[PDB]
Amino acid sequence: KEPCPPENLQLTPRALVGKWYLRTTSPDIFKQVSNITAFYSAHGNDYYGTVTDYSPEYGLEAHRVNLTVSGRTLKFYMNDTHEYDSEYEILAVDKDYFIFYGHPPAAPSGLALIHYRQSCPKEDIIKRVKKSLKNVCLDYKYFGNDTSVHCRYLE
Ligand SMILES: *[C@@H]1O[C@H](CO)[C@@H](O)[C@H](O)[C@H]1NC(C)=O
Ligand SMILES: *[C@@H]1O[C@H](CO)[C@@H](O)[C@H](O)[C@H]1NC(C)=O
Ligand SMILES: *[C@@H]1O[C@H](CO)[C@@H](O)[C@H](O)[C@H]1NC(C)=O
Ligand SMILES: [Zn+2]
Ligand SMILES: [Zn+2]
Ligand SMILES: [Zn+2]
Repeated sequence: KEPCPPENLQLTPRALVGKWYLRTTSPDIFKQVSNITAFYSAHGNDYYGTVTDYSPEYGLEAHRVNLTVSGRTLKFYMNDTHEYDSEYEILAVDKDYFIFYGHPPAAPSGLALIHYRQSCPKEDIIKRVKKSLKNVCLDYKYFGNDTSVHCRYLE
């Protein structure tokens, strides 16, 4: 129902800018959605962006999203479904990845989402991810990966 964050961590400006691949989550949401790709342009400490994401039934759908940042959390809102909307606590930041925990409609119990800079990361990265997850009461064990985009290091 809850992890154990860094004592602060906070964030940094323009840190979530650019393009990320959401390939690992706990719980695994990858039966429902797949090939999640997300581009972020930074309006100050906030950001707007688009989240492209293939469903089983329907095609490659995008979503308009805005992140209203405020310390070590942010309000994720998407103008479309309003289903993954929630305050999200940043749990780790890095060059190649960042991790967020939150309690959307979809996973009120709690949802952890790992974004990656590259669609298939090298094993170096995955290990730092491992580290970060442990540092905050979590493990790759309970994290499901998006197989729909093969990556050997996410197996
Ligand atoms: C994932 O999206 C990218 C967007 O260009 C595309 O190249 C790739 O083939 C996609 N695969 C899907 C929709 O599963
Ligand atoms: C994000 O979108 C919501 C949608 O209602 C809005 O209330 C909020 O002020 C927006 N923040 C911006 C524009 O960064
Ligand atoms: C996700 O990938 C990691 C390796 O990167 C692995 O340890 C983990 O068990 C995988 N989870 C599933 C269920 O795919
Ligand atoms: Zn919580
Ligand atoms: Zn979608
Ligand atoms: Zn493989």
